[PDB]
Amino acid sequence: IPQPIRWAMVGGGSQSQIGYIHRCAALRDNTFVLVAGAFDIDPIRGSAFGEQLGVDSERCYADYLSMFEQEARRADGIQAVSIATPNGTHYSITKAALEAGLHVVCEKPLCFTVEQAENLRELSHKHNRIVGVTYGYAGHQLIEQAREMIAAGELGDVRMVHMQFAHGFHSAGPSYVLGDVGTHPLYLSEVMLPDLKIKRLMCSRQSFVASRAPLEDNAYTLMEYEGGAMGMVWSSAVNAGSMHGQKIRVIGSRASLEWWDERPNQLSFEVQGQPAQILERGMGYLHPNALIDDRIGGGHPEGLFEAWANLYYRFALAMDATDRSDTQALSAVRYPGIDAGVEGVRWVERCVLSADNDSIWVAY
Amino acid sequence: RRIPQPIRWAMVGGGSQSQIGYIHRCAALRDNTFVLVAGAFDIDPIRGSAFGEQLGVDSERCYADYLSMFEQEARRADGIQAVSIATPNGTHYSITKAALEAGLHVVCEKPLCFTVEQAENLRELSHKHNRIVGVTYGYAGHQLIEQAREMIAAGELGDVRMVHMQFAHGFHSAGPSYVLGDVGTHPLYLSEVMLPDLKIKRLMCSRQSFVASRAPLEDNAYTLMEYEGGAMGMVWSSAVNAGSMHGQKIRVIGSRASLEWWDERPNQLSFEVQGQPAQILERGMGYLHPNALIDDRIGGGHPEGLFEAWANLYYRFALAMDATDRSDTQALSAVRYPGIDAGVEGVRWVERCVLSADNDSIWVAYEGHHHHHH
Amino acid sequence: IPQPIRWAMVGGGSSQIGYIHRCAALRDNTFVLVAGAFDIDPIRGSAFGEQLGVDSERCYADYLSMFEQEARRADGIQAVSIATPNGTHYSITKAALEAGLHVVCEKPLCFTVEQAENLRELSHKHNRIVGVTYGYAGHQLIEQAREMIAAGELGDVRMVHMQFAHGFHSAGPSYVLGDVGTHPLYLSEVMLPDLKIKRLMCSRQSFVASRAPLEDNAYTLMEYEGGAMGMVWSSAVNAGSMHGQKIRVIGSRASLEWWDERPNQLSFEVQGQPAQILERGMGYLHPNALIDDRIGGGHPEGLFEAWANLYYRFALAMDATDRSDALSAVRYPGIDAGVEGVRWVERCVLSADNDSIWVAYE
Amino acid sequence: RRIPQPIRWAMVGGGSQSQIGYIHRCAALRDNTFVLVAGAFDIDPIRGSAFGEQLGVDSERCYADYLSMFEQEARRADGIQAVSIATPNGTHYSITKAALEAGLHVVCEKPLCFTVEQAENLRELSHKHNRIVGVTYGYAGHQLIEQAREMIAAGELGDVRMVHMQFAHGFHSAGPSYVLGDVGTHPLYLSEVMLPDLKIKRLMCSRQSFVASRAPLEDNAYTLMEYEGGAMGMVWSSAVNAGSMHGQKIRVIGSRASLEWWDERPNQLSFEVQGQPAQILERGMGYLHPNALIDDRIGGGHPEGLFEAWANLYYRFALAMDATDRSDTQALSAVRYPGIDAGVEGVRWVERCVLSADNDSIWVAYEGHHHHHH
Ligand SMILES: [Mg+2]
Ligand SMILES: [Mg+2]
Ligand SMILES: [Mg+2]
Ligand SMILES: [Mg+2]
Repeated sequence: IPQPIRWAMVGGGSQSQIGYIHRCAALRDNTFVLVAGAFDIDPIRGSAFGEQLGVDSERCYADYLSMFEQEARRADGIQAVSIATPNGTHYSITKAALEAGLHVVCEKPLCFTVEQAENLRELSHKHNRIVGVTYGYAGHQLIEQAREMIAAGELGDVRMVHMQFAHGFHSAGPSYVLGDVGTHPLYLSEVMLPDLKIKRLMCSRQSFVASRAPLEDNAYTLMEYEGGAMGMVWSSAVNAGSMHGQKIRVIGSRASLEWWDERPNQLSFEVQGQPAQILERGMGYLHPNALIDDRIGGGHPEGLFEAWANLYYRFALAMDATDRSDTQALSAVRYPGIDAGVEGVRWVERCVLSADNDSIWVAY
Repeated sequence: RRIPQPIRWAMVGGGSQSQIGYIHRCAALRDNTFVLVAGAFDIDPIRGSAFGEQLGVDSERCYADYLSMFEQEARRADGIQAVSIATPNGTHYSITKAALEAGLHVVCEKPLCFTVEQAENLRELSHKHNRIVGVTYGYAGHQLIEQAREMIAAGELGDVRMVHMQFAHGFHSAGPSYVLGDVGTHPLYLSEVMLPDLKIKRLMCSRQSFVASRAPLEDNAYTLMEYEGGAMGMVWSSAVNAGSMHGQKIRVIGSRASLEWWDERPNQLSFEVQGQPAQILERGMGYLHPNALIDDRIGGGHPEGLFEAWANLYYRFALAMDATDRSDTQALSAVRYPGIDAGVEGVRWVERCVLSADNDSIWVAYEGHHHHHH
Repeated sequence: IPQPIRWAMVGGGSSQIGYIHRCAALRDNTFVLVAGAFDIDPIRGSAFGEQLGVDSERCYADYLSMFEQEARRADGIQAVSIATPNGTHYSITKAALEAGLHVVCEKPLCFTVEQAENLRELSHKHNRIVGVTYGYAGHQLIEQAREMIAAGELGDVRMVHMQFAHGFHSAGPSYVLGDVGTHPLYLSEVMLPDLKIKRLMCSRQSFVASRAPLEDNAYTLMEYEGGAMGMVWSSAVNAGSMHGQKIRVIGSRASLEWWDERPNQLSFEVQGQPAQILERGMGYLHPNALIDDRIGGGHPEGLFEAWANLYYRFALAMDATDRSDALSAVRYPGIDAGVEGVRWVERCVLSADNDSIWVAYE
Repeated sequence: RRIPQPIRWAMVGGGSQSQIGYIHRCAALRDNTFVLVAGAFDIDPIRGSAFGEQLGVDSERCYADYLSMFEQEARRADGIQAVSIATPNGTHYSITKAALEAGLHVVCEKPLCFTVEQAENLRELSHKHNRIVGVTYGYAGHQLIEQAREMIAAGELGDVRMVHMQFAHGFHSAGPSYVLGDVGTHPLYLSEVMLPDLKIKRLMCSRQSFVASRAPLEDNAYTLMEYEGGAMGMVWSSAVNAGSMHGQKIRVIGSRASLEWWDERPNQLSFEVQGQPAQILERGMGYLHPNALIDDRIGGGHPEGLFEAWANLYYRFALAMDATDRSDTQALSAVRYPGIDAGVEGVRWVERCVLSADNDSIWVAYEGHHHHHH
C-alpha cells in the first residue's frame, strides 16, 4: 500500500485501553492515518482528546452519524472506521458505516444476534466493504506456524481441540464470558484448523457471582466436529489466580501442539514417543508464513501490540485488494472478517440456547 | 512403633510377569510395615514357586491358587493377616470376596470391581467380617495432597466453585470402560481427599474410542459434574493425549484463590490468590501443616517420588488394619486412606459415566435411579 | 511534553535496530522524525527516508551535512539517535554535541575511557544529554525490583548474578563484554544504585578461534564495597539459548530474579517461605512500576514497550534540560551510564589480557 | 541374579539421631542387595543397642564402637563383608582406614576425608587389601545422568566448551571448608560421569563467609576452571542462596548444543541444539540409551526420586564389590560408580579451591605443587 488509509475511530477516547491498542496497531508503520473521529459522548472532552492526538478540531465529531455524513463531503474523507464503543452499539454503528461506503474494523463482538450478523454481512457484500473483527491474538506469528504444521500433517489426524480463556479478574447481550473471551480461542482454532466443521454442541454456564445472572461468568462448551474430532471450550472470568489463561491445545493421532497467550513467543510441539519440543518465534526452522511478520530477532520478546499491528496490516491488505478489485490479492489475505464475525455471534447463540435448556445438544 | 509386629502379608498375582507387583512390594515392605510370608504369585505353579522362593517365601506357602492359600493359611497360627490382589481387573471382585470371607484385610489394585452391586456386596462383607479393603489410589500418598486438603478446610480458597481434574497421557495414541476407570478415577480420589464434604448431584459424560478397534471401551472421555451446592466439576480422561507423559492434574478453584497439583511434579503445589502474587509451596517446608509433614522421609529440596507416596499409602492401610483389629472406630476414622467407601464410589463414578455416555451424554443422577421416562 | 521533539536518525536504514529506535521514539508522538542520514548510499538513503515521509531535502548524505544545514532551520532537529557501526559512535556523538543536539547513542558509547570522558566533558559543556540504549531497563518490573530492594525486602544484598548468554554465534577492545555483558550490568545499576565496585577480574575466551583477540565468552567476578559479590557471564556461544539475559539479586532475607525472555514476570523468593511470581500490571506493585503500563496485566507487553518507556524518559530529560529546571526526578541511562559501560569493559579486558589478575575498578 | 546372596552389611553411625542413616538403609536394603547384620550405631551403647535391635540386628552385634565391631566381626565366619560410614566428616578417614585394614569393603558418606595425603593413603590401602571405597555422590544415581554421558560421548554436543555447575540452596541464609565439600563436590562428580576424559589444568576460587561467625569456613564460593584442551568450567557452591530449595544444576555447553539437568526435576533433561527447537528428554522413554534405561524401577511418566538414585548407587557399589571379590578387573571397569578415585578427586578439588581462595583467588595447578615464588 503506497499510501496510508485515511482512518477514524468511534469511541476509544480518554483512558480507553482498547482505543490505545487500536491506535498503536493501525498507525504502526503508517498503515493507517487517524484524521478524524467521534471519541466521546461528551463533545468537549472528545475534541480535547482528539486534539492531543493531532486530529483536526473540525474532525472531532460529536457522534458517528455526523462524522459519517460530514466526512462524505470531503475529498480527503475517511476510508475506514474502527468501532470501540459499547457492545450494543456495534450493530447500528457498523450498519451505518457500511451504508456510508466505509470499511469497518469492529471490536468484539460484531453484534448480539445471528439475524443482525447476517444483515451486516449482506450489507458488506452489497457495499463491497470489509468488516474486520478484533480477534487480535491471531496476529501472533506462531499461530501461523501451528496452522502450517497441521496442514502439513505433522500432528497426524486431529482428534481433539481443547481451548480456554479463563482469568480470575472477576472472582469478586445474551452472554458475558462466552462472547467476551470464549470466542478468542475459538477463532484461533479457526485459523489453525480452517477445514474443521462443528456438527453439534452443548454448553453449561454459571453465574458464580449471582447478581450477574442471567449472564454467565463461567461456561463449558463441548463440541462434536464433523469427522469425529471433539472440541472443548472453557470460558471464565472467575478462574481465581489466573492472569489471563488463554490456551489452545490441538491433539492429533501423532502429536500435539499447545499455545498460551501469556507466553506468545513459544509453541509447544509434542510428538508421542519423542522428546517434547518448544518452537520459538523468529527461528529459521519455522514455516516462511510464520516469519514474514517478525519485527525483531528471535529471543527478543514481542507482545500483543505486535500481534495487533500484524492483524491491522492484514485488514489494510484486505481493504486495498477490495478497492483495486484485485481478486487475487484478496484471496491471499487471511483475516478475521465478516464471516468470522458471524460465526462468533452464532457460536455464542448456540451455546446460550443449549445452556438455557439444561445443556441439551444443539445443531450448529 | 505403631506397627510393632510386621503384618503377616501375602499377594495374589504380582509374580514374575507382573508390572505392578514391584511397587506393591516396595511399598508394603518399606519400614517393615508388612512381611511377605505367602502368596499365589502365578497361574503357572513352577514359575510362581521359583519367583516366591526368590523373595524368601516358604516354598510350602507359594500356593497354586488364591483359594488354596486362603483355606490353608486360615489353619495356621502364623497365617497371613492381609492380602494384596494384583491380578487382572476381572478377578478383583471374587478374590476380594474370598479374602474377606476368609477373615483377611484386603488391599486391592483398583478398580475394586466392575459393578456397583458387586461393590456394595464387598462393602457388606467388609463390615460383616470387620476387615478393611484398601484400594490403590496411590497418588493420594503425596504429602502436598494433604496440604491442599488442610488449606481448603481452612478456607484459603474461599468458597469452592470448580474442581478441574485430568489424567491424560498419550501412550496409547497409536470391564465397562477403559480410561474412565484406569486413569479417570485417580484424580477423582484426589478431589475426595481435598474436598471430603463435596457431594456429586448429577453428571454427564461423553466418551470416544479414537482407536476404533477399542469400541465400546473408551480411550478418551469428558465428564461434567454438578456438585450439590452449585460447584462444578470436570474430568478429562485420556490415553490418547499425544505427547503427554502422564498429565494427571487437579485444580481447585474457589472464590478467593485456586490451587493446582500435577503428578509429574508431585513436590510442588501452586497456590494462586486472586489479586496477589502466585505462590509455589514445596514438600517438606515448615510453613506446611503438620499432617502434610508427618510423611516426609527426607528433607525438602530432595525430590521424593511415587514410591514414597505408595509407601505412605500402605502405611495408612496398616494403621487402618490395626485400628480395625482393635475395634477402635474413632481411631479408624482418624486414618485418611482410600478404603471400601472410596472403592465403591470409584466403581459408581465409572458406572454413572458409562450410563451417561451410552445415552448420548444425558444428565444422570449420581445416586438413585436414572430413567428415560418416569 | 506538549510538542514532539524534532528528531533525526543517523544510520539505521533499510536494520531492525533502526526499527525499534523509530518505534520507540515515535510512539505517543514523543518525537517526530524530520530528518536523517539513513545510508552510505544517498539513493538508498533518500528512498528509505522518503518511505518514512521525510522530506527529500532533509534526507542528508552524511551526518555532518545534516548537522550543518539543520542548524539553519527554525524547524531543525533538536535530537539525534546514532545506529551506525560502533566504531563511529564516538566521532558522531562528539559532532552532535558540538552542534548543540541532544543524543541517543546505540549501546556502546565508544571504545576507550578517554573518549568517554571527553564526550561527558562535551555533554556538560553544551548542556545536552547523551542517552545510551540499555533498553531492557524500560521494563516495568525492573522498577519493581529497584523499589523492593530499596525498601529492604531482600535484607542485606549479598550477591548479584548476571548473565546474557545466547548461542547464535556458536558457529573495539571486545565483543560480548560490550555487546551483551553491559546490558545486565546496567540492570543491576538501576536495581542497586548505591552499590560500588571495588575490584574485579575477568576470564575471556575466543571459542571460535578466528575471533581472537575478541572474546565470544567471558566470566567477570566482582567485589563490591561492603562485601557483596558480583558475577557476570557474557556469551554468544551458549548453544541452545535464545537470549538468556538474567539477573538474580540475592539478599540475606530473600532473592529476586528476572529473565529477559519472560519480561512480564519477576521471581521473589523469601527464604523459608513459598516462592512468589510478581506480574506486570498488578495492584500490589509499587506505584513507580505501574506508571508505564500501556495495557492491562495478563496481556503480554514486550521489548518494544520497554524501549518506548526508555525513550519517554530520554524525552523527559531533554525537556527538563531545555526548560532548565525535574531532571532530578527522571532516571535514565545517560552519559554517566555510558561512561561506566565503557570502563567496565576496559577493566575486564585489562584483567583478561593479564591472565585474570584483580584490577581496581577506578 | 548378580547378587545371589545379600551382602553382609553394617553401618557406623546412622543411629536414631542421624539424618542420613535412613536413606543409606533404604538404598542398601532395597531388592535385598545388602542385609544389615551388625552396627556401631551410637556412641551411647544403650541407645545404639535399642536402635539396632529395632532393625533386627542381634544384640551381640550392636557394637559400642567401630573398632570393636571390625575386630570381633573379623573373627566371625558370618561376619560383615561391607560397612557404610555415616559418622561426622572428621571421622571418615580413620574409620575407612580401619575398615580397609580389616578387609572390609567400604561405602563412605562424602567427603572421604579432609586432605589429599589422607585420601592417597586410603587409595593405597584400598589397592593393598583389594577392597572398594564407594563415596555417596548419590545424585549420579539418576538415570538421565547416564543419558547425558551417552549423548556427550556420541558427539551430540559437538566439542565441549563449557561446564557450568552449581549447588546453591538458601537454608543457611540466616575440615578446611563448608559448602565446597558439602555441596560443591556433588555436581562436580556429575560432570566426572558425563565427561570422564575432561581433565582440570588449573583453577581459581573465591570464597566468602556471609554469616561472619562461620569464617574461615565459607557459605558461598565461586570456582573458575580451565580444562586441558581449552574448555572452561565454573562451580557456584552456596548455602546462602536465599529462596532456593536445593538448586543443584549442571549445564554442558558444546559447539553444537547444550544439555542441562536440575536435581529438583531429576526426571527431565534439557537438550538444546543451537538453531533447533529446544528438547526435553524424559526418564524411561524408548529413545534413551539402554544404559540409561536399565535402572528404571517403574515406567516413565511416574516420577522417581532421590531414593531410587541412591538404591541405583548402592546396587553399583554391590556390583563393584562382587567384581573385586572375583578379581575381575575388566568387569570392575564396566561398573560406573563413585569409587576411591572419585573420592580422592573430590578431596583434591576442595583442597585446591581452598588453597586458591586462601591466596586471594590466584590460579593454582590442579595437579602438582603450587608456589608463591619458584
Ligand atoms: Mg448384592
Ligand atoms: Mg461419540
Ligand atoms: Mg601417606
Ligand atoms: Mg573475601
